[PDB]
Amino acid sequence: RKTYTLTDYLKNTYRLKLYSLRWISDHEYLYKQENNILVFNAEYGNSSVFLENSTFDEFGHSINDYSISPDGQFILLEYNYVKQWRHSYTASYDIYDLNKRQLITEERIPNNTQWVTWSPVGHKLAYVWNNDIYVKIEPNLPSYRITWTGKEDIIYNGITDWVYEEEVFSAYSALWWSPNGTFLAYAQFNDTEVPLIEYSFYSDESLQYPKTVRVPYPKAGAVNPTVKFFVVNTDSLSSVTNATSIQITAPASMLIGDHYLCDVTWATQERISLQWLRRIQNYSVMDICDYDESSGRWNCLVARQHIEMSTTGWVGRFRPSEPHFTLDGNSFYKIISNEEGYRHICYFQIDKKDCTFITKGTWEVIGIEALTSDYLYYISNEYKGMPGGRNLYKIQLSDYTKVTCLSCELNPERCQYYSVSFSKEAKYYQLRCSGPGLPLYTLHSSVNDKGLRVLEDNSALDKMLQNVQMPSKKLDFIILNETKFWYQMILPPHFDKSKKYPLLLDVYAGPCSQKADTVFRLNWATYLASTENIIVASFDGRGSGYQGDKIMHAINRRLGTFEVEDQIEAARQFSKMGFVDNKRIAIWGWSYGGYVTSMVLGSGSGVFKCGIAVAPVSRWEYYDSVYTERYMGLPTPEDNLDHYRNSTVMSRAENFKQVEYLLIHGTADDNVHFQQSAQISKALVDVGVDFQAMWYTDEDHGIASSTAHQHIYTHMSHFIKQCFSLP
Amino acid sequence: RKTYTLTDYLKNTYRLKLYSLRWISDHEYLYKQENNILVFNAEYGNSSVFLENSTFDEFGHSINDYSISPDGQFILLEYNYVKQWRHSYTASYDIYDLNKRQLITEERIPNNTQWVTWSPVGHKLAYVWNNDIYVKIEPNLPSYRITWTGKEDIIYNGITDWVYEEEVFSAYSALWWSPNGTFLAYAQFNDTEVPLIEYSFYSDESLQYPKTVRVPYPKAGAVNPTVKFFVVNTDSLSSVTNATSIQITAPASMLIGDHYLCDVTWATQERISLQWLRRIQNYSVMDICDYDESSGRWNCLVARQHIEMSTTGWVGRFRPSEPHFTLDGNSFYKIISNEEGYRHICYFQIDKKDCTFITKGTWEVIGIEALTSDYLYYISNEYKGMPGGRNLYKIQLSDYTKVTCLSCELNPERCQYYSVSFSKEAKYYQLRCSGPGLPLYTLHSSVNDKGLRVLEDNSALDKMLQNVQMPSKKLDFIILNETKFWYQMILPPHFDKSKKYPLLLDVYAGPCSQKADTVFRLNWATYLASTENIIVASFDGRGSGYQGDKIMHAINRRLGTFEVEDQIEAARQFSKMGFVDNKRIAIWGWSYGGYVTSMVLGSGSGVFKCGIAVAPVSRWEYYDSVYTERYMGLPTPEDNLDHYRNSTVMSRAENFKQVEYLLIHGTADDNVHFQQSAQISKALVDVGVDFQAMWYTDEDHGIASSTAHQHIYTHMSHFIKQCFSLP
Ligand SMILES: *[C@@H]1O[C@H](CO)[C@@H](O[C@@H]2O[C@H](CO)[C@@H](O)[C@H](O)[C@H]2NC(C)=O)[C@H](O)[C@H]1NC(C)=O
Ligand SMILES: *[C@@H]1O[C@H](CO)[C@@H](O[C@@H]2O[C@H](CO)[C@@H](O)[C@H](O)[C@H]2NC(C)=O)[C@H](O)[C@H]1NC(C)=O
Ligand SMILES: COCCN1Cc2c(nc(C)c(CN)c2-c2ccc(Cl)cc2Cl)C1=O
Ligand SMILES: COCCN1Cc2c(nc(C)c(CN)c2-c2ccc(Cl)cc2Cl)C1=O
Ligand SMILES: *[C@@H]1O[C@H](CO)[C@@H](O)[C@H](O)[C@H]1NC(C)=O
Ligand SMILES: *[C@@H]1O[C@H](CO)[C@@H](O)[C@H](O)[C@H]1NC(C)=O
Ligand SMILES: *[C@@H]1O[C@H](CO)[C@@H](O)[C@H](O)[C@H]1NC(C)=O
Ligand SMILES: *[C@@H]1O[C@H](CO)[C@@H](O)[C@H](O)[C@H]1NC(C)=O
Ligand SMILES: *[C@@H]1O[C@H](CO)[C@@H](O)[C@H](O)[C@H]1NC(C)=O
Ligand SMILES: *[C@@H]1O[C@H](CO)[C@@H](O)[C@H](O)[C@H]1NC(C)=O
Ligand SMILES: *[C@@H]1O[C@H](CO)[C@@H](O)[C@H](O)[C@H]1NC(C)=O
Ligand SMILES: *[C@@H]1O[C@H](CO)[C@@H](O)[C@H](O)[C@H]1NC(C)=O
Ligand SMILES: *[C@@H]1O[C@H](CO)[C@@H](O)[C@H](O)[C@H]1NC(C)=O
Repeated sequence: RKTYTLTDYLKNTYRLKLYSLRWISDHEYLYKQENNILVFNAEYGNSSVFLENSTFDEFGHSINDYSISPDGQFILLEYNYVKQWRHSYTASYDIYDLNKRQLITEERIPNNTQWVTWSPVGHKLAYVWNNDIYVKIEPNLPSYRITWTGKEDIIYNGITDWVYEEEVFSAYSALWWSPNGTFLAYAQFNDTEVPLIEYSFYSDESLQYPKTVRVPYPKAGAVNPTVKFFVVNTDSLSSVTNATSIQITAPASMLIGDHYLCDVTWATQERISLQWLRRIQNYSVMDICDYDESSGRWNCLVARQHIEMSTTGWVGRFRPSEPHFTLDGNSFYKIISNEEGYRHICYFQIDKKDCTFITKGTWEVIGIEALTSDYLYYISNEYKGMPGGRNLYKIQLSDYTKVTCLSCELNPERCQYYSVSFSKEAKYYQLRCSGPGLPLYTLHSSVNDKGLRVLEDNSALDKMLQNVQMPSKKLDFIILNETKFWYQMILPPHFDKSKKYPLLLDVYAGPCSQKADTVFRLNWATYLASTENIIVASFDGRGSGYQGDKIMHAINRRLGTFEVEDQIEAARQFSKMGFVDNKRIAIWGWSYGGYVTSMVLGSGSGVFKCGIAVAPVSRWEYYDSVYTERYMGLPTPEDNLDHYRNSTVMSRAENFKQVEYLLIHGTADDNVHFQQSAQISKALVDVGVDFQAMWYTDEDHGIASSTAHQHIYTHMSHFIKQCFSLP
Repeated sequence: RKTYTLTDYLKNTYRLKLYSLRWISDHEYLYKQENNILVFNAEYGNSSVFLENSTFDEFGHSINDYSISPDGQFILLEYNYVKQWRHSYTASYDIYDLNKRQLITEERIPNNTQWVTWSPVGHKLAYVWNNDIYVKIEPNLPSYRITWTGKEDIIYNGITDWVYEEEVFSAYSALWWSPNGTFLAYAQFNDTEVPLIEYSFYSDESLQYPKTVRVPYPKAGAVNPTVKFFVVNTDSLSSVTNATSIQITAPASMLIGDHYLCDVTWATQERISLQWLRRIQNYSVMDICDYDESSGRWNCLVARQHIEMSTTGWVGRFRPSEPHFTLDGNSFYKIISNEEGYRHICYFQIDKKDCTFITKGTWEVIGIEALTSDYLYYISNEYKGMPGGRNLYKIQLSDYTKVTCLSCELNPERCQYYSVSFSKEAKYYQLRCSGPGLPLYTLHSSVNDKGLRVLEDNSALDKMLQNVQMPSKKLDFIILNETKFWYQMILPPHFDKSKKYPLLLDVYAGPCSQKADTVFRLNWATYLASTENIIVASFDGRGSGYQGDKIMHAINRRLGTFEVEDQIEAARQFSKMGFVDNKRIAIWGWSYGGYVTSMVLGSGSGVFKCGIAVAPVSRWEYYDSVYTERYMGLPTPEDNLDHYRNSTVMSRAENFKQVEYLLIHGTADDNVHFQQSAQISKALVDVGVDFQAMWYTDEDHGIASSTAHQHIYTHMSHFIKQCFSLP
């Protein structure tokens, strides 16, 4: 048998199959197979070809993606896609009339469009072009301009700026149609006084002078963008008069200082829910806003506000949780940290104070996935008390003590990590198992939770892997100070507990992270264990998520302390184990994991021989405001400046004398700026520490272009092999 | 027994002593001893203290340098010095009255002054501040503002812009006093349309956002700065009206296209010499400009212009040569390439055609050093036909065939490389011998060329080095195609030709370079040979200097060809010698040498195991116009674009799979932009070639800060030691 080699990883020789479907109604879904788009009937499994892979053969452009209108009458064709940040991009768009089978050729959606979306019913369109919002009532009719204030890098209507895209909304879009399609809600961001990160972009060899990229980007403590919220009635659009947006003001408790808009959820045709968060992310308010048919205005009764505070840390895992409204819009369910610090499902009634927990226990609800009049469906890590497992549950809304696990026993050896996708109104659901066995996609009907069929079982990959010496994974826990902390180890094939293997500690360790889990992965660690006989371990210490606030908030206002200390202690314990060579322990991480790796290597602990930090944070003052201040507060003498200064990699420079360090960073990293590693190397140079380095010209945080990806893993593999005296 | 170690190099354990003197008249000089300024009488050798080391103890600022006025009455004190590029800087200044022994507190020179200079006689001052020129007649009187057009990065009056500072005048100054101090001539540079190179400067940790540095910098083929020339009468300045600057325009043969002002020399009190050079640097014109008492204008008779052209290359070694005027100003001497392509001294009479060569032979004159009524003094490499030796000669003006060597036989074994400094009117001269033995400084009188006394013989260093196993240096030649090409080897102590040594080829190889010479050096190569037992070789191939145009111009319009090939062939030659291990040959270079090193590693020659390129050029379109176009013409389809494109490092990327490569660059390199290495690394990545790299944050082309310098030589030493399998 051959082994899983670096080339196998880099060339994607062993591929995981997926089953990506889009629910189109309560009983049908779209699935793209062999470039043909199909419609499936969930109950019986029969299908029809909706669009053949030949249709646009003479389109004239490579089609990047498609979006069929809700009523199936039109399809959007996305082409000329050019990526921007994590979510944003620009593209060109054509619209094809499915009824007449022809492209619409006038009043086209413009080129360089920044965002487009169908209404939730029908076929209205909203798009953003040059930072302004436009609406098309019909694909062939001229559009109506909703906003006129948009200016590059300054005013954003209907799309997010850098830090909202990355840290608040996880999306470029800041547009929200009402369930009906009647109203279009949108946010407007103002980056007027936000400072710019500037960095060079070298481009192709032919470019004589490097370009300077400039992005409004608030580092910790700097001026943040401001936000406004508006709602436009899309039924009353006039060809003669500019459209009229109604502003909805943030609560007074937010208007007293810096704040964020952090969630927008339509509750009914005439009720919108808005969540706001103070800049000190301690305090949030949910506003319920009702439409007044006579007034034409939107009002947010103060008495309806729901306030959420934390004294232990910040609000929510990364932000306040999403509300899930009942059909009538009069009550909702939301995940909330309970009195014991565990995140559970809470039932809220509008116009009543407080809430009622419907789940409890020493485990957490991960997400609320569907809600009907009879049941609420949710994913949690309760099963077998493993925080790194995930299963689907349903809870009987008329008796909260009746909770049934829908996924726990379907295939208990192969499947312990589930996610789910329900059709509209929750008639059917697709289950997606991610491990520990090969991913398995199944379809089910909710009425009695019957298994309908297997959609994808990865039998092909399974056959291929029969010919390979694959490594194994152990998931278990150690005890630090009377508490359980979980770890995982990728073990080489034919693991012999009597031998001594080198160990690489793979770290992330950011707040609410989880690197010990039951999911199946084919990655670099697979190669390291399979071919180089290296154990790759990961550990979830203080600050990790899904185990309660006592663990997650331990790190509050003190990044670079307990989570770094805990990675060190985990390695010590692994070294005790009689199968680890304590002379050959390495560490590596990317991003937050680069910071932790650097702090660990700079600790003088003597535990680690060498380490690799990829695109590390080095000083919290250099990273973005929304993320950083959530854990660290503000970098002022009045607040947390002292710990901002005590938690830099640079201050530990001298201790790097005791280790081999490889430092790697993309020069076009718009996220963790090259600046951060530039300051690390200068501190090392100033104190006479030798180290190794590699910049990646024009790569960003992901160092993800095909050639750079191959190059960085090839470079790191040489480094780790050298460090471990492996032939 | 000890060797010359890395730490000795880095920490300067063994220091070379100097004897820097400043002639202040025909028979006296200034010399600093224990920070005491002494004046010495050249004839008799007696001295006295001019300025006590204690004089300025209560000054309140650290004094960076001083400049005494020509008449001994005042001394300028430079403090708050801040370096800019190679020559430019800003500083604060104070003038101390030596007769009153008081600091002058009235009408002070402003802070952030860019350039200052006394008149050549008396005590007038011209300085530049905010890009405008000012003149003080007396140190305690208000200054007269001469120009009003100065503007940062756009209009420079009396100082040079980036490219003129670096490539044209080798100085920040663009002011020239007439011998009398009557006139002040000055250039004005206009950079309005020159593009900017932009790069990040990260600064101290405490700086939250990196700064973008922007410098007007014309890359090859881009818009160059424009230049004007003016002359002001300093004797007729008024406190009422502004100075009247008379413009002298360039010849009409220059005005037809882009051109440079390349040399300014005052011939008499009323005659200025100006040399102009076309942007295509094979055509230059010398103008002789005379003052007209009656009109106050300067007139340049078109008829007495001297024209210089080249068909095989560019004009001059790096630029048209300096004219040396006879006292009366009616004739001059200047170095000119003769009919055989050897650079010799030519005698020109103003208003007469052609010139008369007063020297000849297969060797070159390096510089004209002094001129009296009886003799012209010059440095050449005639002695023993060694192009890398330098000696002082004098030629009898009344009989050109009487040429006397003044330095050749002073100490033939210790001293073969001299420079010289003559007193005012050349009554005395200081000889400075730089090798092959320890530097030796002596004083002589011109009357009969009698040695007066030894000034510094480095006996102290000599006694220390006797305790060290020092390397020897061999200087010799190999014959390629019936031409002699010279090389040097730094050989390890107790060299044994029956042994095999690893060899490092130390490369520069730029046009008119010379890396094989008789100079004594204590450098990185000294450590490599003495401690690590590595032979460090350099070779002067096609394109090299001081050997005639056949060799120097071989590289015309073809950079990255013959000079690269010849380094490879030299390496082959070196292997065929029995004391070289051909499995351990490396190559390294900085700047142009980093370019050549990269081209060599990318040639696929198989000769070199590994190499290091520091701050290399990677393609000629990225480097500056004046230097690049001198050798390469313009990068246009009608001129030389094809060879610009065929001579990049990037196009050889695939071939780097055969070698180990270390690429190093400073991020704030204003000269060879980080961009050049950014593009090399991108090409290697794109093609799947592993290599090593190191950036140096905020270091410029010299990577010369104390900590960076130590870091880079330490890093390179590890790399060579690994590549050579050395303990
Ligand atoms: C975006 O925010 C900026 C800065 O707050 C606003 O700029 C101000 O605009 C008003 C009137 O134009 C005045 O207060 C000042 O003249 C501006 N101050 C600054 C700092 O420039 C700007 O109006 C906002 N733009 C939008 C579309 O809301
Ligand atoms: C420096 O050069 C600039 C650029 O050529 C000169 O600006 C030009 O001046 C003329 C006459 O005023 C205008 O008609 C042009 O439009 C200008 N060109 C540009 C691009 O601005 C400028 O006058 C020069 N400055 C000095 C002091 O010589
Ligand atoms: C290769 O990246 C490692 C995995 N990460 C890191 C990551 C991801 N997503 C988001 C939204 C964020 C928040 N900025 C982050 C993130 C977290 C911390 C720091 Cl210091 C930097 C970053 Cl970028 C993600 O997927
Ligand atoms: C550490 O530098 C190595 C030695 N050099 C290189 C050097 C020096 N002086 C001048 C005026 C120049 C012309 N720009 C150069 C130079 C020549 C070629 C290239 Cl491609 C880059 C450069 Cl910088 C010098 O002293
Ligand atoms: C188009 O679809 C057919 C099946 O209907 C498939 O066999 C063929 O490979 C497809 N062509 C592609 C993938 O472009
Ligand atoms: C499935 O089959 C039924 C019965 O013929 C048919 O009516 C329905 O349209 C089919 N669904 C799809 C998506 O083909
Ligand atoms: C978009 O660009 C394409 C080519 O770049 C051009 O043919 C077309 O006119 C543009 N389309 C629109 C809708 O502006
Ligand atoms: C959708 O809701 C709005 C607000 O209640 C209403 O005015 C409009 O008529 C509705 N649209 C449809 C399709 O009836
Ligand atoms: C346990 O307590 C000790 C002492 O208070 C402390 O050093 C250590 O970090 C703690 N460990 C954990 C993981 O709680
Ligand atoms: C040298 O000595 C002579 C004779 O005393 C004296 O006049 C002269 O000033 C001295 N020069 C110096 C510079 O000490
Ligand atoms: C130079 O700067 C210093 C510090 O601000 C100031 O005190 C001093 O007066 C300045 N000197 C002159 C000549 O303006
Ligand atoms: C210096 O030379 C110029 C030549 O025109 C003359 O006008 C001036 O008088 C001279 N100055 C002195 C100080 O003799
Ligand atoms: C010698 O001549 C041959 C061409 O016939 C060429 O390969 C080689 O480069 C030449 N060497 C030198 C230094 O002239």
